[PDB]
Parts: sequence; C-alpha cells; structure tokens
Amino acid sequence: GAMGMLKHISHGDMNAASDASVQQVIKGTGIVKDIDMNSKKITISHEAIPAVGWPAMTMRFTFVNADDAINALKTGNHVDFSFIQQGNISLLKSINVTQS
Repeated sequence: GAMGMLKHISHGDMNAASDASVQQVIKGTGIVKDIDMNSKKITISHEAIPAVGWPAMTMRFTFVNADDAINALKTGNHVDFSFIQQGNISLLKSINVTQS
C-alpha cells in the first residue's frame, strides 16, 4: 500500500433534508381548439398523453393567469402545455408555443 491519502472532497457542512417531490408537471402537446377567457378555460385538442393515459382528444385546461403566451396564441396554433390532476379538474400549470 501507498500511505498519504489526499482529501479531495469533504463536506465541512451540517444539514439534513427529507423529501422527494413526485408531483411532476404533466407535460403534453396539442392544437388550440378554443380559449375561453370569460370561462377561464383553454380548450386544447391534445394528442395522446401516455403519462395520464388520455388519447388524442380535446380537453378544457383551466388557467390561473391569462399569460402573454395565452393571449398571443389562439385557435389553429400547435402548442405544448403542462397541467396537474386536481380531482377531475385539469389545472393548466404552463403552456408554450412549440414552434417559435
């Protein structure tokens, strides 16, 4: 053996953490069918999302904020998006134009 080990990596730190956030923002893609800003729902005709197990069909994703993206993008445009499953309520987390 060869004595004289070199401490390259060390902590010198005292912390503790215990979490694994499994609430992943469920991203899909589809074409904007309608945006009802009065009813606060973006109706996106979405392609097959295997994550939730919803095939190629339309769905109203309810949005928290009428964002620059939401306001500038409209019916006929192909977007990507992100949402969560709040019971049966699809609460739209984010929505981006996939080609720009």
